[PDB]
Amino acid sequence: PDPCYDEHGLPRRCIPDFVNSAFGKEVKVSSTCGKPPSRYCVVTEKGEEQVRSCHLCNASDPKRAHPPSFLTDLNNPHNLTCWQSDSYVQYPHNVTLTLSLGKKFEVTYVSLQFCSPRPESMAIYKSMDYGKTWVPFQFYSTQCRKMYNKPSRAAITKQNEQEAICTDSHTDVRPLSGGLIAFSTLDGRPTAHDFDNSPVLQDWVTATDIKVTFSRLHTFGDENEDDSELARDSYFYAVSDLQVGGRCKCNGHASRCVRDRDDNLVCDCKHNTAGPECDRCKPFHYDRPWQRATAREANECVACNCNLHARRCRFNMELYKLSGRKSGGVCLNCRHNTAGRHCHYCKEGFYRDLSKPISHRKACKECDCHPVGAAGQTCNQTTGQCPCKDGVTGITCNRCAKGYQQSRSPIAPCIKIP
Amino acid sequence: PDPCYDEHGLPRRCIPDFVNSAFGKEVKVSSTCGKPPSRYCVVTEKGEEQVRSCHLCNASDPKRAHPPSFLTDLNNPHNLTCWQSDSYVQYPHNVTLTLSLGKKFEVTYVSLQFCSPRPESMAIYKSMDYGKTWVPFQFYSTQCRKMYNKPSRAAITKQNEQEAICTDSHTDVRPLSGGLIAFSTLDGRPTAHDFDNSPVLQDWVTATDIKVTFSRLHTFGDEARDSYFYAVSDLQVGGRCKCNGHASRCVRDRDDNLVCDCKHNTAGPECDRCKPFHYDRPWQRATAREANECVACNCNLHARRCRFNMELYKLSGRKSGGVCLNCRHNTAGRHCHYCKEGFYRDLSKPISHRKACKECDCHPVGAAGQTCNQTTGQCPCKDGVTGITCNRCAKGYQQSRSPIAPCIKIP
Ligand SMILES: O=S(=O)(O)OC[C@H]1O[C@@](COS(=O)(=O)O)(O[C@H]2O[C@H](COS(=O)(=O)O)[C@@H](OS(=O)(=O)O)[C@H](OS(=O)(=O)O)[C@H]2OS(=O)(=O)O)[C@@H](OS(=O)(=O)O)[C@@H]1OS(=O)(=O)O
Ligand SMILES: *[C@@H]1O[C@H](CO)[C@@H](O[C@@H]2O[C@H](CO)[C@@H](O[C@@H]3O[C@H](CO)[C@@H](O)[C@H](O)[C@@H]3O)[C@H](O)[C@H]2NC(C)=O)[C@H](O)[C@H]1NC(C)=O
Ligand SMILES: *[C@@H]1O[C@H](CO)[C@@H](O[C@@H]2O[C@H](CO)[C@@H](O)[C@H](O)[C@H]2NC(C)=O)[C@H](O)[C@H]1NC(C)=O
Ligand SMILES: *[C@@H]1O[C@H](CO)[C@@H](O[C@@H]2O[C@H](CO)[C@@H](O)[C@H](O)[C@H]2NC(C)=O)[C@H](O)[C@H]1NC(C)=O
Ligand SMILES: *[C@@H]1O[C@H](CO)[C@@H](O[C@@H]2O[C@H](CO)[C@@H](O)[C@H](O)[C@H]2NC(C)=O)[C@H](O)[C@H]1NC(C)=O
Ligand SMILES: *[C@@H]1O[C@H](CO)[C@@H](O[C@@H]2O[C@H](CO)[C@@H](O)[C@H](O)[C@H]2NC(C)=O)[C@H](O)[C@H]1NC(C)=O
Ligand SMILES: *[C@@H]1O[C@H](CO)[C@@H](O[C@@H]2O[C@H](CO)[C@@H](O)[C@H](O)[C@H]2NC(C)=O)[C@H](O)[C@H]1NC(C)=O
Ligand SMILES: *[C@@H]1O[C@H](CO)[C@@H](O[C@@H]2O[C@H](CO)[C@@H](O)[C@H](O)[C@H]2NC(C)=O)[C@H](O)[C@H]1NC(C)=O
Ligand SMILES: *[C@@H]1O[C@H](CO)[C@@H](O[C@@H]2O[C@H](CO)[C@@H](O)[C@H](O)[C@H]2NC(C)=O)[C@H](O)[C@H]1NC(C)=O
Ligand SMILES: [Ca+2]
Ligand SMILES: [Ca+2]
Ligand SMILES: [Cl-]
Ligand code: NA
Repeated sequence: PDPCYDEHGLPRRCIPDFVNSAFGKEVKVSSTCGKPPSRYCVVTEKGEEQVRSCHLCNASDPKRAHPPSFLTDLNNPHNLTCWQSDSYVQYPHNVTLTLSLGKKFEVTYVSLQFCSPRPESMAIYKSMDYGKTWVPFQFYSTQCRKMYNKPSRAAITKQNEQEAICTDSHTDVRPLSGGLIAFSTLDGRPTAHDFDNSPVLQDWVTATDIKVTFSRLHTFGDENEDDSELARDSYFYAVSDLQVGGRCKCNGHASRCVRDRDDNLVCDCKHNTAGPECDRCKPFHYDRPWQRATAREANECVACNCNLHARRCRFNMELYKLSGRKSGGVCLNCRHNTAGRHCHYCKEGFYRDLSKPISHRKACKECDCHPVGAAGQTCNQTTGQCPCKDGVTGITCNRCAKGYQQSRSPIAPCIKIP
Repeated sequence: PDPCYDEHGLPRRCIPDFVNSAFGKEVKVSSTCGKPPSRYCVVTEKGEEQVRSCHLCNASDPKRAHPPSFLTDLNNPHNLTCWQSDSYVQYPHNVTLTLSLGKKFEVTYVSLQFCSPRPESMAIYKSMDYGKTWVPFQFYSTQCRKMYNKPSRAAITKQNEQEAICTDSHTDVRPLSGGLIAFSTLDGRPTAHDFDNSPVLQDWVTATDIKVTFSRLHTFGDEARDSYFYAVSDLQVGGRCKCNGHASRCVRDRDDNLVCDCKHNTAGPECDRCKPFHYDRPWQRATAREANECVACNCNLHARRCRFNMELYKLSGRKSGGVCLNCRHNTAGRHCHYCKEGFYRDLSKPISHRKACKECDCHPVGAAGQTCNQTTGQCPCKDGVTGITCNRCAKGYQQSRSPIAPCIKIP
C-alpha cells in the first residue's frame, strides 16, 4: 500500500529507507596520482622486518591507476578500491575531498577506510545550501588547539549542541593500513533521543555536500635526510571506501525520494505537502501552518474550507492563533457570487437562497427587485428583502399593503385610502 | 383689503367690476356721411302730417360731422352726439360696426340708442378669438326665415343653449328718435339661474370683439330726397372682464395688454390655468362657495418642477395629485421624501433640509456591502461586526487585521 498512510486510510509519519548516500556517487578531489606518472613506496611487514616496496601509479593503466571512483564503488575486503593522492602534500598544504549529493540528506555517519596510514589531522565539513557555504562538522588532530583552534573534546551542552568536536582519538598511525574513521552526528548529543522534537539536531544532521580536508600527514625521521626521495616518497593519503549513511530528508512526509522532471532527487511528498523536502505544502491546503512529521501526530497541511466555492486560499497566522490554533486560512476570489472568509455569505446585490444548501452554487440568487415598486435595487443579503416604497410590501415589492390601492403610475404605484 | 381673500386670508371667489367695455374704445365703421360731403334729411311729426327737414353733413366742420367717435364718448340726453351713415343703404347693402375689446369679456348686454329710426333687420355677432372667427349672437328682423334664415321666435333647448335667436321685437319704426335695442346675453337661456354652474352659458357670454350689422332700413312715408340713414347715439356693451373668478381687476401687461390681476395662485390671460408648481389640484373656475384655488406641490423643498396626474388625484380621494420632478438633494419619490440608494435619512435634520439625506459611510472592512438602509442608515455588517457603519467589533469577538475577517470569536 502506502507507508505514509495506515490501513484505515489516515496519515501516519513516513520515512525513506536508510542508504549510503555516496554509493556510486562521483567525487571531486584536489589531488590524485597519474598526471604525471610517479612512483610510491609502501612498507609491508612480515613477522618482524619491514622492507618497503616501490610501485608506479599509471594514469592510463587501469591496473595501476587510483581514480576517485574507488571511493564510492563497491568495496570488497578481498580486493580493495584504493584511491591515492600525490606525494608528500604536507602541512600546511591539504588534500580536500568534496562530495555533492544534490539533495538534503539527514546524515547519520561519515566513514573513511584508509588503506594507508590515517591522517594526522583531517577536517569534515558539510554544506547547508548546495555548495556555497560550508560548516565545521567534525575535527581530528593531535594538536586540536594548535591546528584547528578547537579545544580537545569539548563539552556538549543544550546551550550549543552543534559544537564541532575536535579529538585526538582515531588519529593514530598504526594500523598502517585499513584504518577507519567513523563520525556519528548524534553520538554524545544531549537531545539525540528526542530527535523528532529537537529542531537544532535536525538542522545539525541535514546537509547536501560533504568536504573532507586532510591538513597534516604522519611522518617519521624521513623528511629532510638526504635520500628524501625527490620523485615520490612514501608519505601520502589513501582511502579505499568513503561512506556517508543517512536518509533523504523529507520531514517524515515521504516514503521515498524519486527522480525529478530534470533527473534531480526529490521527495515523493505525501500528506498534502510539497517542496524538495516536503517543507511547504500543496496549494489550497493552507489552513493550519506546516509542522514536521512526528511519531505522535502526522501533521499534514489541511485544505481551506470555502463551502465548495473558491479554489485558492492562504494561511493567516493571527486568525490561526486567534482561533485556538485550529483554523487560520482564508479563501480568495470567491466565485459563484459569494464572498467572505469562507465564501459563506452572498456578496452585495445578491441574497442567500436558503432553499438550497450553502455548499450549492445557486445558494446566491440575485436580488430581482421590482423596477416600479422597489425604491432600491440592492436587496438584503440575509433575507433578500428588497427596499419597498410606501404602500408597497413583500420581498420583491410587487404588491400594495393594507389600506393602499394599486395604480398605473411608475412613481407612486400604491396610494392610501380614507 | 383684497376681496379675493377673506379676513383669515382664505381665498374666496372674486370678480372685476361691471363696466361698459365700449366707452372710449373706437368703433370700426363702413359707412360715414362726410366722404364727398353730401346731406341727409331727418323727419319728425306733427300728429298727422309728416313734417321733414334737410341738413348738411360735412367732413371737417366740427358742428356738422357725425363721426364714429360719437358712439363711445361721454353721452348725454342733451346735445346728443350721433353717428350717421351715408344716405340710402337699404337691402341688400350693409352697414357694419365692429368693436374690438382687446380681452375676453363676459358680455351681459349689447345696447344701442338710435337717433334715427330703429332698423328693420339688424344682427349682433361676436368673436371669441380676436376678429378671426365671428359667430352669431342675436338677430333682429321682421322676416327672419326670409333674411337670416333663422326660425323666428324659437325655443332655447338645454341641448342648444348657444343658439342665436331672431326676433321681431325692437324691430319696429315706432321711435324715430331714441330707439333702444338691447340684447340680453342670457334672456331665454334655460340654465341662466345657474350661470355660476353652467359652462355652456359661460362660453356663450365670453366674447372678445363685437360686430353690429345693419341690414334693412325702414322706408317710412311712400311719397330724390330719399334721406334714409342709420344713426346711433351711444353704443354700450356691458359686461365683466373674464377672469374665471380669480381676479378683481383687469390691468395692463408687461407688453401693454389688458389682462387679469390673476390671484388664487392662477396664471394666464383670463386666469384659465394654474401657476407653475401649483399643479397639485386641477384648475377649476371659482364658484360662489368653493373658490377652487390652485394648490402647490409638497416636494419638501427638494424639487423645482411639478406635474399633475389625474389618476393619482382620483385614487387620492380628490385630495392631491402633484408628482414632483427631478427630486434633487439626493432624494427621490413623488414628494422627494426618501433618500435614494446610497444615502440614508438623517432624522436629526428635517425632511426639507438640504442635508436630510446623508451618504453611506460604511466601513470597508467591517461591512459586506456599501449600501445603507436609507431609513436607518445601518449598513450590511458581516460576522462579528456591529454599528450603523459596521465600525466596531461585537461582544465576544476580537479585532484582527485581515480585511476579509475583521472580528473573530473569542475562546
Ligand atoms: O440642473 S443644472 O445643473 O443644469 O442647473 C440648471 C440651472 O439651474 C441653476 C439656478 O438657476 S436660476 O433659476 O437661474 O438661479 O442652479 C440650480 O440648479 C439645480 C436645481 O435646479 S434644477 O433646474 O431643478 O436642476 C441645483 O443643483 S442640484 O442640487 O439639483 O444638484 C442648483 O443648486 S447648486 O448651485 O448646485 O448649489 C440650483 O441653484 S441654487 O440651489 O438655487 O443655488 C443654475 O445654477 S447657478 O450657476 O447657481 O445659477 C443652473 O444653471 S448653471 O449652468 O449651473 O449655472
Ligand atoms: C588547505 O586548507 C584550507 C582550509 O582548510 C583550504 O581552504 C583554503 O583556505 C584559505 C584560507 O586559509 C583560503 O584563502 C582565501 O582565498 C580568498 C580568495 O578566493 C581570499 O579572498 C581570502 O582572503 C583568503 O586568502 C582559500 O581560498 C581556501 N582554498 C580554496 C580553493 O578556496 C585549502 O583549500 C586547502 N588546500 C587545498 C589545495 O585544498
Ligand atoms: C603505463 O605507463 C606507460 C607510460 O607512462 C605507458 O607506456 C606507453 O606510454 C605512452 C604515453 O607516454 C604511450 O604513447 C604508449 O602507447 C604506451 N605504450 C603502450 C600502450 O604499449 C603504458 O601504456 C601504461 N600502461 C598501459 C596498460 O597502457
Ligand atoms: C581481484 O581483482 C583482480 C584484478 O582486478 C583479479 O585478478 C585478475 O586481474 C585481471 C587483470 O588483467 C582481470 O582481468 C581479472 O578480471 C582478474 N580476475 C577476476 C576473477 O576478476 C582477482 O582475481 C580478484 N580477486 C578476487 C578474490 O576476486
Ligand atoms: C364741407 O367740407 C370742407 C371742410 O369744411 C369745406 O371747405 C371749407 O370751405 C370754406 C369756404 O372757403 C373755407 O372757409 C374753409 O377753409 C373750408 N372748411 C375747413 C374746416 O377748412 C366745405 O366748404 C364744407 N362745406 C360747408 C358748408 O361747410
Ligand atoms: C353742445 O356742445 C357744443 C360744442 O360747441 C356747443 O354748441 C353751442 O350751442 C349753443 C346753443 O345751444 C350756441 O349758442 C353756440 O353757438 C354753440 N357753439 C359754441 C362754441 O358753444 C354747446 O356747448 C352745446 N349745445 C347745446 C344745445 O347744449
Ligand atoms: C353684408 O354683410 C356681408 C356678410 O354678412 C358682407 O359680405 C362679406 O363682406 C366681406 C368684406 O369684408 C367679405 O370678406 C366677405 O367675403 C363677404 N361675404 C361673402 C359670403 O362673400 C357684405 O359686405 C355686406 N353686403 C353688402 C351688399 O354690403
Ligand atoms: C431597513 O430598516 C427598516 C426598519 O429597521 C426595515 O423594516 C423593518 O425593520 C425591523 C427591524 O428594525 C425588522 O424586524 C422588520 O422585519 C423590517 N420590516 C417590517 C415590515 O417590519 C427594512 O426592511 C430595512 N431594509 C432592508 C433591505 O431590509
Ligand atoms: C437584513 O435582515 C435582518 C433581519 O431583519 C437585519 O438584521 C437585523 O436588523 C435589525 C434592525 O432593526 C436589528 O435590530 C437586528 O439586531 C439585526 N439582526 C442581528 C442579528 O443583528 C439586517 O439589518 C437587514 N439588512 C439591512 C441592510 O438592514
Ligand atoms: Ca570502495
Ligand atoms: Ca354719444
Ligand atoms: Cl349652435
Ligand atoms: Na622517504
